Amino acid sequence: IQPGTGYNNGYFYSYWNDGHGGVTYTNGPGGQFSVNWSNSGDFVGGKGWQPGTKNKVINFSGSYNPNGNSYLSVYGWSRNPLIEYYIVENFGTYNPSTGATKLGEVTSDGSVYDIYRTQRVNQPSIIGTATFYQYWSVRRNHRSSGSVNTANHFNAWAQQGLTLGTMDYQIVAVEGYFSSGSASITVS
Amino acid sequence: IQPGTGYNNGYFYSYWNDGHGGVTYTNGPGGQFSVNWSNSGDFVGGKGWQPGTKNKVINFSGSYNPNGNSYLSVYGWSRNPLIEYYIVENFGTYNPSTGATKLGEVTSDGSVYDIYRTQRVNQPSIIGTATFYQYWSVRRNHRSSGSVNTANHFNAWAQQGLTLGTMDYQIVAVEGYFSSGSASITVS
Repeated sequence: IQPGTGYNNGYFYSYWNDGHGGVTYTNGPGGQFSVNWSNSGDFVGGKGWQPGTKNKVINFSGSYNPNGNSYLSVYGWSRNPLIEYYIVENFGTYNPSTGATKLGEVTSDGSVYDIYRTQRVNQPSIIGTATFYQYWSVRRNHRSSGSVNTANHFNAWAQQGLTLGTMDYQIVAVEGYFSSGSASITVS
Repeated sequence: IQPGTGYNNGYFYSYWNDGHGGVTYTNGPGGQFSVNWSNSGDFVGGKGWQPGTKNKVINFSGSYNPNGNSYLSVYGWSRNPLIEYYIVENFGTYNPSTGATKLGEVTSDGSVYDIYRTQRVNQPSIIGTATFYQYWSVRRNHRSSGSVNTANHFNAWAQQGLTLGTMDYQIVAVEGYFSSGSASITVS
């Protein structure tokens, strides 16, 4: 499949890349998707919902084998205000919160998470090139299966002044950045 | 002895408290000091050097018996830029790096340490109310005697943004925060 969005076997999916080459995104049965990549550029893709909700409990299971810069996350957006957010469950060779401003900590689903915000300036988004805030919750106890109670994150972010607008999509995604890897993830 | 600074038996000392009562700081022979506290407020005191240096090997030995929130550390300041720093060898009921941004890890003097930074905004300092970064290196294997090679910590912090302009004081200190305890520490 090429970059874009749609529905597959009951689930919304989104797949984006920077045009560099080196990545295959594949939709599988039910809530499954796979990603295989080798000397990629920047990409992110996965399965979930359009729209997401502010209290969804998201389950993920499978195998995640990055070789380099990559992360596995609950990933989504809100509109009005435009916000990109990540609840990062595992990552590869680089902590994607590096350089973001730490706002606090929240405990959820068996781990402490560190909470951060940063600003993206004139960058691609669901509504076109824009400037917008990006929120992060990064799990300390890395894992490739589990359950994410999104309300714990959204509420902790709100306590630190981190407002979310009207929900757009909400997926479990694999991201890569100039790396290689494989992953097979099933969402529920 | 009252809050303030000076020299005792050849060692610089600093003792500070928030005026809340419940702390008795004493200077002993050579590099020795003791603290006894009961339902204290915030305080920090100990012996060392004015100025410190960027490669001092600091030796300490004794007994550290907090009952509540407290830490035992190499504590100091630098100027231009203004920096407060702690190399924490032991602590009581609260890990003082909670909420700080983890920067990395360093191995020194028989243990791994986690390093962190946080921004202090309009807080007291050696030069008056100021906004500055506070650096932490927190020993995983707690102890109340040992040798601290400060260069290993300064180098780890410098990897993640610390610059040393001119050093100010550098002491082995007992801190407490709304707690009780006793300690007797000898520096050299």
